[PDB]
Amino acid sequence: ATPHINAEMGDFADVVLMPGDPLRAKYIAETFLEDAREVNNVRGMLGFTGTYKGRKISVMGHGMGIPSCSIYTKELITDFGVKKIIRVGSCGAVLPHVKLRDVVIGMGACTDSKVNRIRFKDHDFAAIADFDMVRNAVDAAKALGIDARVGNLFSADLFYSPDGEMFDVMEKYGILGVEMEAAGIYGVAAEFGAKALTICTVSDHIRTHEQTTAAERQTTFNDMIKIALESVLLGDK
Amino acid sequence: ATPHINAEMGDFADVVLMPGDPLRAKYIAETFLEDAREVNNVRGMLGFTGTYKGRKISVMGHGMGIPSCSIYTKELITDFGVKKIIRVGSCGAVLPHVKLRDVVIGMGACTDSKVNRIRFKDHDFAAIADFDMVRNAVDAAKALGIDARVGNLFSADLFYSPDGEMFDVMEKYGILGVEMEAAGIYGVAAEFGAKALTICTVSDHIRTHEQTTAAERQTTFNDMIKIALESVLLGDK
Amino acid sequence: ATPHINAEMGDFADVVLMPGDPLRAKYIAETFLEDAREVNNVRGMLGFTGTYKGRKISVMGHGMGIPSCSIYTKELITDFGVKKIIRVGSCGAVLPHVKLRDVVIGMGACTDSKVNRIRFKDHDFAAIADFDMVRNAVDAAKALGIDARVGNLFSADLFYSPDGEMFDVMEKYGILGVEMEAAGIYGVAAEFGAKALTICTVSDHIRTHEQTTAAERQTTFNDMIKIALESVLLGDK
Amino acid sequence: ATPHINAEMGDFADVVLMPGDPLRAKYIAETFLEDAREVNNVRGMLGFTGTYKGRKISVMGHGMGIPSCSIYTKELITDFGVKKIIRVGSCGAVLPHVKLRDVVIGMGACTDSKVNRIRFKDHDFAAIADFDMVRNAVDAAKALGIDARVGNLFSADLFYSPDGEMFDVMEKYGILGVEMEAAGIYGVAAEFGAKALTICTVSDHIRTHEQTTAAERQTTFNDMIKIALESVLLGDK
Amino acid sequence: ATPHINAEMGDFADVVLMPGDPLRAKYIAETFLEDAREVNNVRGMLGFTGTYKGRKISVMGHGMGIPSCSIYTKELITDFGVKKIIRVGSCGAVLPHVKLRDVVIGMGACTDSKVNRIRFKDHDFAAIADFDMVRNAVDAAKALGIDARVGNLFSADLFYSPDGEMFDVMEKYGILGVEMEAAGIYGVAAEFGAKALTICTVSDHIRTHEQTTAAERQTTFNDMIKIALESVLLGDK
Amino acid sequence: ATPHINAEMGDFADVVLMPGDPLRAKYIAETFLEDAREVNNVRGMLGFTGTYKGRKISVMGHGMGIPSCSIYTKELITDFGVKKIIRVGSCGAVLPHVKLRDVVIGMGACTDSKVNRIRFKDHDFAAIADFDMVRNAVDAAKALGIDARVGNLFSADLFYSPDGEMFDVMEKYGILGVEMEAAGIYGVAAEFGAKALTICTVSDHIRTHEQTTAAERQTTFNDMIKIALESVLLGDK
Ligand SMILES: Nc1ncnc2c([C@@H]3O[C@H](CO)[C@@H](O)[C@H]3O)n[nH]c12
Ligand SMILES: Nc1ncnc2c([C@@H]3O[C@H](CO)[C@@H](O)[C@H]3O)n[nH]c12
Repeated sequence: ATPHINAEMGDFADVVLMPGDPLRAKYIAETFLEDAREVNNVRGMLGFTGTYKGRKISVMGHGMGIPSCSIYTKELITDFGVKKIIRVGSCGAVLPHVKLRDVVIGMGACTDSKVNRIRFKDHDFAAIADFDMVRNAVDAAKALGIDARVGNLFSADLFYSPDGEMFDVMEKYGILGVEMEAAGIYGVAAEFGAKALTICTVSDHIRTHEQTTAAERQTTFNDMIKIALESVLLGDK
Repeated sequence: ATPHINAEMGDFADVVLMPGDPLRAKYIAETFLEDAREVNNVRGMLGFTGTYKGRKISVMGHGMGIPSCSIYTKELITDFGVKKIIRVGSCGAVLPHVKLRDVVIGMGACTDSKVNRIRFKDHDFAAIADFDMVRNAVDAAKALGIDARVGNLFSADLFYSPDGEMFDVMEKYGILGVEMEAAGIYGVAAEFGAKALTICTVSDHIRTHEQTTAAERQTTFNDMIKIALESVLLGDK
Repeated sequence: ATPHINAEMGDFADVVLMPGDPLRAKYIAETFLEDAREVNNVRGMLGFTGTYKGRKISVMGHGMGIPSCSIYTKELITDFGVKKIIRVGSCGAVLPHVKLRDVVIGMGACTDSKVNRIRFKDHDFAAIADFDMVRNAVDAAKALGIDARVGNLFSADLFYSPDGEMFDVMEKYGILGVEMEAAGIYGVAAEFGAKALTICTVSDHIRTHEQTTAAERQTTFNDMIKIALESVLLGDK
Repeated sequence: ATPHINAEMGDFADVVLMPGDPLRAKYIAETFLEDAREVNNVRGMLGFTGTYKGRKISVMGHGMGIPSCSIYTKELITDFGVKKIIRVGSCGAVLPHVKLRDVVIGMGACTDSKVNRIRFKDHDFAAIADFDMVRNAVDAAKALGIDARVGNLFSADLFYSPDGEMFDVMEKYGILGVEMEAAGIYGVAAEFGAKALTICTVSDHIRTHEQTTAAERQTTFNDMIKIALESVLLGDK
Repeated sequence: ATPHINAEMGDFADVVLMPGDPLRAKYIAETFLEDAREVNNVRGMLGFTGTYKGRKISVMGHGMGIPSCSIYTKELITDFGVKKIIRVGSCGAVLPHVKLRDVVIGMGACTDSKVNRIRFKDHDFAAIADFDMVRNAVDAAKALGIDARVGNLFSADLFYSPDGEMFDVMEKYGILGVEMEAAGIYGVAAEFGAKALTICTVSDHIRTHEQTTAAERQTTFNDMIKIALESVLLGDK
Repeated sequence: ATPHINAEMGDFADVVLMPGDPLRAKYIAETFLEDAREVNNVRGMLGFTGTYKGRKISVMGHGMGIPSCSIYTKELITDFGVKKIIRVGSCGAVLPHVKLRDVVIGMGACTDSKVNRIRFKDHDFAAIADFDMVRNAVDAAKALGIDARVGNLFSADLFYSPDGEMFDVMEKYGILGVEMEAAGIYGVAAEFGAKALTICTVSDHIRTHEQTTAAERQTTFNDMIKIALESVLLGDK
C-alpha cells in the first residue's frame, strides 16, 4: 500500500483506465466491466478492478491537475506493476472545426507546468504518448465507426487562466484539446518506464456558447470508454 | 452553480476550512460541526456546512496539487461569497526536530509550480497568508495549549521529486513543511481578493522516514482543526 | 572586522535598525538613541550603537538595492552576532487608498531580482519576515496610535523600470509599497539563520505622482522608527 | 524563388526528404529517384526532384542545426507548396538497449533550443510529428522486415556540449536518439501548417563512443531511405 | 580529420575567414588568395588555404545558425590549430541611421539562443569579440576610408522570427546588425581559448519605419573581405 | 534635481568618473581635480565637480551593486546631461595569468542579474562598453607604461555567493575579473543612449599568496585614475 492507495500488489490489472472524476470510474466499473471490485478508496479516489471480454482491467480516478494525477500514476506503476495508463477525460477546444463531443487522442501534450522542466534540466521535454497505444486507440476507434483526431493536447495548470491570449497561441499551433493532465502523465511514464495514452472528448468550446443534452454527453463518454477498452484488446494482439 | 461545485449562494459559510482529502472534510463535519449538511458532492469532492459553537462554518475538500485547489478556491471566492479559506492539510518535514503530528502554520509558501510566475510576469510573487488569519491561529493555538511553529511551507508539484537535493535546500532555508497546495491557494487569494491561511499537521518525516497511515491522515489530525475553528472565532472578534 | 564594516564583535547590538540611507541612520542615532557612538564609516555607510530606554540598540545604513544590503546583512549576522534586522525604509505606493507617509509592514516581499532563484534552485522562495517581529511591530503601532498595513512589498532591482506595466500587476496583487531591499534581506536572513522585518514609509505615490524631498526621506519618517524601536522592546518580552 | 532556394513552384514535389548533408541528398537522388533533376544549389545546398515508383518525390539537404533546417523547411512550405517533410538523418543513442544501426522514428522531439518557447509564450510546446506519417513509416519499415523504435528524439543545439550530464537525463526519460534538427522542423511544421516526420538511424552510442563500418552504415542508411519512400506511398492512398 | 572536416593539421592557416556560404568561401579564395587549394568539402562546406600578400590565410564556410558554425569553429580550434576566426557575413539593420552597405563590427553579440546560458549556468554570458581583432578591423577599415560601426550584433536563431516586436527592442538597445552566428562563435572562442571577430555589411533594413531613410554606401562585399584580410596583417605586426 | 542627487543641470561635467565608495570619490576629487567642489551629498553619496588639466570632470560614488549604480547613472544621463560614465573600481581575478596588480578594462560584462533580461525580453543582451572609450583607455594606459587587459568582467549581485558554483565557470570562459556594477551601468548606457566604461584594478587574486605593500596599491589605484582621466582627454580630440 501507499499513502494514497490502500491496496496491494495484484489488486490492479496491468492496464488502468483513469478519468478525472472518481465517480466516472465507478460508472465505468459498473457499466463496462464484469465482476468489478473496488480496490482503492483513500481520499475517495475510487478504483476498481474487473474484466472486459475476459481481459483483466482496472479503472480509477486521477483527480484534477498535473500534481494529483502524477501521484496516482507514479504509484500505480512502481508499486502496483501497472504497464499501461489510459486517461479518459474531457477537454476544451480552441479550433474552429473541433466541435463538442469530438474525440481527441493526445499524441503529445503541451503544458505550462514546470514539472517536465524540473525533470529535464529546464529544457524542452516533449511529453508524448506511447505510439502503439495511440495506434491501438485509432484502430479501435475506426472499428467502432467513431471519428478521432490525433495531435497535441495542452495540459493547463490553471483552469481559470489570467492568460487569455494563450488560447489564441494554442489554436495557432493546432492544439486539439485543453485539459489538465496529459503532459504530467506522459512525464511520469517516461520517468518510470511505463506507457501512457490520453484520450479526451470535447466538452466545451472555449470562446463559444453551445451545449449538449446529458444523454449525448453520456453516449460520447461511452464511446471514449469503448475506444479505450477495445484498444487494450488490440494492444494484447 | 459552478463547474465543480453543485451548490448555491448561501449554501457555504463565509469561511471554509479545506483539507485536500474530501473524506477528512467529512470526518471534520461529523466530528466538530453540529447540524452539518452535505452541500457539495461533485467529483466526490465533499463539502459540508454546519455550525461550530453557533458559528456557520463550512468544510470542503480541495483535492491534491495546486491546479486542483486553485479551481475550488477560485469558485468559492468568486461565486459563493467566501471571504476566508483555511487550508488544513498534511505535510512532510525536513528539519531534524519538526516531528510527526507537529502543527505548522504557513505564513508564506515556497513553490516549484509556475502558476504564480504566470500571474506575476515571470517574477517572484511571495505567496503569503493573510496576517490577521495567522495571528488568529497563533492566539487560538496558545489558548488551546497546542504548539504551532509559524514560517515557510513548500508547495510541491511533484510529491515524488526526481530532484532529491531540493530537500536539502528546503531544510537549509528553514522550510517547516512540504505539501502541495499553499502557494497555490495564496495565489488565488491575492488574485481574486480573499484571505487565506494554511495550517498543516506533519504526517511524515522525509529524513527519518517515519510516517503515518492513510487512516491517520484522514481522521486523527484534530489539533489543527481546533486551532482553525477557534481562530475563526477570534476573527469575528 | 568584515570587508565592509570596520568594527568588532560587541560593537553592534543584537538588533540592528537599517535604513538604506546612512544619513538617516545618523539622524536616527542622534535623535532616538542615548550615548550613541559611531561604529562604522567604511564607504560612508554610517552605523551607530546607543541605548533606547535602556535597551542596547544599533542603526546602520545598508545602501540601495538587494546586492548592497545583502553585503551588510550577511556581515552583521555572521561576524557581529546580530540576531534581528529591522529595515526601516522608504517605498513608492501603487494602491489607491495608500497615502503619502503611510507606514507599511512587509510580511512578505515579492521581487524581480534573481538572487532567491539563485538560492532556491530556480524555484519560488517566499521571501518572508519573522512572524513575531511582524506581530511586535503591529502591537507596537497599536500602542503608539500609528496606522500600519501588513502585507506584501515588491523589491525592485530597477528603480527606473522599462516595464511600466508591472506596477499594474503589483497593484492587482495588493503590493503595498515598492522598494529595493526587503526580499534580499529576507533571503539573507533565511540563508544565515537570523530574523528580519522591513517597515517602510510611503515616500512617493506611483499613480498620483505625489512626492517627498530627499531631505524629507532623510529625517522625517519617524513613525516607523518609534514602531521599530518599541517593537524591539516587545520582542524582549 | 526564396532567399535560400533558387527554384520555382513546381520544382519540388509536395513531399521532400531532407538529409542534413547536401551530398547525401545527391546520393539519394542518384540511388532512388528516376529522372532526377537538380533544382537547387544555393549555398551548395543541393535539392533534387525525380520520381519513385512513378511518384514525384524531392530530396534536399537541410544543413546542420535547428536554425538552418528551420530556414529551408519554412521556404519549402510557404513558397513551394510542400505538404510533407521527411528528415532522414543519423542519431546518437543514450539507451543501452538501443543498438547501432537501429531505425528510430521520432514521434516527438525534445530540445535544448529556445525556438519553440519563443513561439509558444515561454511554455512547453511538445514538438511532434504528424501521426499518419509516423504510422506510414512504421508500416513501411515492417513490410521491409525492419523493426523501428518509436519515441522521443532530443534535438541538440550543441554537437559539442559542455554538459555531459544532460545525456544521463536524456537516458532517464527514455530519449531514443540524439540529433540536431527534428524539434526545429516540428516547430516550423506547426507554425506554418504543414506535416513533418524525422527518421534517424543510430550511428553512434554516445556513452561508449561505439561506432560502425561504412558498409553497414551505407546499408542502414539505404534502409532508412527505403522506409521514408515507401512511407510516402502508403500515405498517398 | 574531424567529424565534419576532412583535412589534417597544417592544411588550415591559424586564421580562418568564414562566410555562411561555402560558395562565398570559394569566391573569396579565387578572388583574394594566391595558390588557393581546397582543404575540405565535407557536406559541401568548402574550405580553402592560400596566401594573401604572403600571409597564409584560410577561408571556409560555416553554414547557417549558431549550431552549425559552433561545430566548424570548435573543430578548427581544437584539431587544426586555429587561433583566430573572422566571420564575414551580411546583416540586417534595425536602426534608421545605419545605412545600406555600412560595415558593422561586432564587439559584442546579443542572442536569443540558449547555447551560452547552457555554458554559463543559466546566467548572462556577454559574448564578445577579441579586442585586438576589433581594433585591427577598425584600423584596417579606416585605412580604406570606411567608418566601421562598432557595437552589438544580434545573433538570431530564427531567420523567420515569430516575434517582430523584438526588433523594436533591438533598435532601442542600439543593436547594429542582425545575423545568426556571432554569439555562437564568440561562445566557442571563449570555451576553447581562441579569438574571434564578426564583421558584417548591412545588406537590408529590417521592418518599415516612418523614420528610416539614412543613405547608401559604395562599400562592396569585396571591401569587407579586404578589411578582414588587412586586419590580420595588422594583428601580425 | 532628482531624489538621489541634490544638484541642478550644469553641476556635473559631461563625463563622470565613478568609484563604488563615495569616500574614494572625495579622495579622487581632492587629489586629481582643481577647484573640486562637492555637488551632491544625498545619502552621503558624495559627488564632486572640478577640472583636470583644464577639462571639466565630475566624480561621484555609485554605491555597491547593479541596482545602486543604475539609479545614479540613469539620473546623471537623463537629468544632468552626462554623456560618458567611467566606472573606476576593483575586482577579484579568477584567471591565474591575471596578476594582483593588473589593470583590466571591461569591454563586456557578464552578470547573474536579471536587469538586462527584463530590458531585453529575457534574451541575452551582451552588456558592452562604448568602443572608443575602451580604445581611449588602452591608449591612456599605454602612454603611462601600463598594459591594460581588455575583456569580460563578471558583475555579481551576490558578493557572498550561496554556493560559489560560478567562480570556476567564470575561469572556464575567460572572465578577467569579478565586480558588481559593470553589466548594470552598460545596460543603462544602452537604454538611455550614453557611453560607459568600466576600469578595475585587481585587488584580490584567488589561489595564490601574492603580497602587496600599500605603496604598491596606492600607486596602482592612482594609475587607474590617471588612465581614466587621460582617457577622457584623448576622447576629446
Ligand atoms: N511529504 C509530503 N510531500 C508532499 N505533500 C505531502 C502531503 C499532502 O498530502 C497530499 C499528497 O500526499 C497533498 O495534498 C499534500 O499537500 N502530506 N505529506 C506530504
Ligand atoms: N517608487 C519607488 N520605487 C522603488 N524604490 C523606492 C524607494 C526606496 O528608496 C530608495 C530609492 O529612493 C531605495 O532604497 C528604495 O527601496 N522609495 N520609493 C521607491
